[PDB]
Amino acid sequence: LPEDPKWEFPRDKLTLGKPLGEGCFGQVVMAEAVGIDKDKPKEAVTVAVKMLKDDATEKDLSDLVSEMEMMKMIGKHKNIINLLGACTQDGPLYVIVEYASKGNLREYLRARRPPGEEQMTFKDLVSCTYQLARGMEYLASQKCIHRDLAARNVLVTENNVMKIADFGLARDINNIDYYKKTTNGRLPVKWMAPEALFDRVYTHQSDVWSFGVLMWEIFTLGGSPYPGIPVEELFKLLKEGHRMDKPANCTNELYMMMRDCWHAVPSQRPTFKQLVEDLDRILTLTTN
Ligand SMILES: CCNS(=O)(=O)c1ccccc1Nc1ncnc(Nc2ccc(N3CCC(N4CCN(C)CC4)CC3)c(OC)c2)n1
Repeated sequence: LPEDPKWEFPRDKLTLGKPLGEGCFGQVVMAEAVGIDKDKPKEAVTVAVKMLKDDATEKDLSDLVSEMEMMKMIGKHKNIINLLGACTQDGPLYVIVEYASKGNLREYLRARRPPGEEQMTFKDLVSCTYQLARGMEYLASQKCIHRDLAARNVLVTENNVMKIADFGLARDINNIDYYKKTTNGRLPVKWMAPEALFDRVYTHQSDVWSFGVLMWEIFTLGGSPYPGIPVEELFKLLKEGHRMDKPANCTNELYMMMRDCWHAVPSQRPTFKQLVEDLDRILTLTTN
């Protein structure tokens, strides 16, 4: 890993603490980093550090590396988790990201369902969706395809800012081998644009498909997509026209928008730009 000047962070100035989570990918822990906020070199900030597990594979490592490289290339945006730095020298690779205090969106929404712990308002639901649309409109503008959009891969900060995260599978628009059999083999199927598999391509319109599943997750307050449908049956059902039902209490308009995101023809789905303008409208006209 060639030493990167801007980004390296002293390994003796970081103190690891409580675990946060532990997938097949690696593990993430809470940590104190003193001086990661240059210029406030006095002050020690809560951060999350993502690293490998004792049972890591060569592919685990190069994935963590990639996720780090991707984060460097996309700018600061309000609705994207920021990389704060990395320890890459003389010890385990540590990728230091900004800490969200309220966890992932799926657990956040589940925790504040109506009791039959701060219940979600309809405007709050539309607000998350809008925020995430602005995040993705930014990403798409940066030539980045995320490819792993899902409620579990969003973070919620202390002031309820929605932060797109988990760049483990994200790529530059130009860094996907169209048409090869193994391309897109590692995308979660229930969140995946059909053309990702049938055609072995991936574009911003593919991310729109995923965005649509994300919406559904949001309006079911963190439900599981296609319930009672196994992954091995799914695409046969999608080619036949099946699409998830309208969540309770989500509006006809919002449901038309989900459906639009699940159009079989990529170009017929909204753009992120269109989703932002539409959600901007629904949000404001709610408040009034
Ligand atoms: C999309 C992120 N993807 S990731 O970066 O790979 C990634 C993958 C896994 C974990 C973390 C990250 N990263 C990351 N980065 C910045 N901030 C944060 N905050 C954060 C805060 C709380 C939780 N939790 C989950 C455990 C949960 N307990 C509830 C009660 N039960 C008894 C036991 C479990 C509540 C608190 C959390 O876990 C999601 C994350 N996390």
